[PDB]
Amino acid sequence: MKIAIINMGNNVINFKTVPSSETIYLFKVISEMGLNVDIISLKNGVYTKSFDEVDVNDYDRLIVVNSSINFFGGKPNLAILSAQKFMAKYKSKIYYLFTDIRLPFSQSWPNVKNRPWAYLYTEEELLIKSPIKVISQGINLDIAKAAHKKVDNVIEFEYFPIEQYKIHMNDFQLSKPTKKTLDVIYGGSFRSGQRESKMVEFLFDTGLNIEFFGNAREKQFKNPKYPWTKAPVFTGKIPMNMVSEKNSQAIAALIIGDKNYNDNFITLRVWETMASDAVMLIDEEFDTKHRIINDARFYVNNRAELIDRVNELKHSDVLRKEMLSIQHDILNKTRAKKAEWQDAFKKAIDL
Ligand SMILES: O=c1ccn([C@@H]2O[C@H](COP(=O)(O)OP(=O)(O)O)[C@@H](O)[C@H]2O)c(=O)[nH]1
Ligand SMILES: [Mn+2]
Repeated sequence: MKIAIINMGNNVINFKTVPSSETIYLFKVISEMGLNVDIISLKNGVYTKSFDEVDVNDYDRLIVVNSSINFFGGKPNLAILSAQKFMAKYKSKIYYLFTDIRLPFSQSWPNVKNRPWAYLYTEEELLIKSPIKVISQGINLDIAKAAHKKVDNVIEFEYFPIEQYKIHMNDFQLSKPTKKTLDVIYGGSFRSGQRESKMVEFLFDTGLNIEFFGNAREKQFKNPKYPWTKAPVFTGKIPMNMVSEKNSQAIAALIIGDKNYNDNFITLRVWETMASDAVMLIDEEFDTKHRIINDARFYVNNRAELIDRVNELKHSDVLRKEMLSIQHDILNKTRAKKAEWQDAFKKAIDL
């Protein structure tokens, strides 16, 4: 049994970029559950083999991490092209890890054919015909199915909480008590404005000391429908393996998601936040049935409620520590099901 994992549209090297980091974490968690796996990327490296040094058919399973296949600017993105060429040569079923609703599987050919550099690729080299099984992080599968309507080879849809890998890593540990320097914190990208309303609601004009880390920038928030006066402090990106430490600098950390994540996706940030020294505060709309934690104190409906909840936490260190103790206990209950999680993953990739 030999497994190959690749990122469909981003180079994989180290932990400097999110797509590279997530691919390496997945490689590591799969290796830790008893499996011979290789990451195949553009070049040979600490964690990877090169597309041109291996034969895709030497592998029995091909796992693909979702990614955008948009060609920005006027140049051939080799990370996208080489990955799809690799996929096109594979004979067996391809397992597509769907962790972001904006990144469903799709063919790059339709786009490539109309580029000025189209002469560099043939339809045969890029058109992927192998059957595809979408492994969705969404438990309802409704979004995954709708997102993959324009694809015919996708013959299967199965749910699996992929991003729980954060807590199942062999080197994982809960964050320790940290000196507080912020009231509220949130880390992430602008996500092409797909979450602007929620970001403005909970992180702007709060009167609190809030930090927004990640690729997002203040100048990106300009939608007239979601006005604001005072923005949080944007500090820039940091490595994915430093996120829990960053979250721990605040009294509370926010959990929000795209509309379609609601009552469906339990994202990586849920675990990165729950494991941190910051109290996890969740937008009620994101998890209306309170599947993450059965304690309403961890949920807020709007800006006003967030402010009040944070004020309560700043006023009582006892309450803050009580809530942290509860969320850490809940996280431990899921960690206790590691073996079941691993077996479920193996079942998902037909092992
Ligand atoms: O500076 C940063 C900010 C965020 N992240 C990662 O980016 C994820 C958030 O991704 P996104 O902004 O797409 O939000 P999601 O839709 O996953 O909530 C976090 O969970 C972190 O793992 C990171 O590595 N560095
Ligand atoms: Mn995500």
